[PDB]
Amino acid sequence: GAWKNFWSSLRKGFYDGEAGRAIRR
Repeated sequence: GAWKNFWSSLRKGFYDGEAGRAIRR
């Protein structure tokens, strides 16, 4: 729980880093 919360943040962060350039390509 409390440990998973941290992982949830990183995910949302990276989501706007790599996908920002290409989502499928």
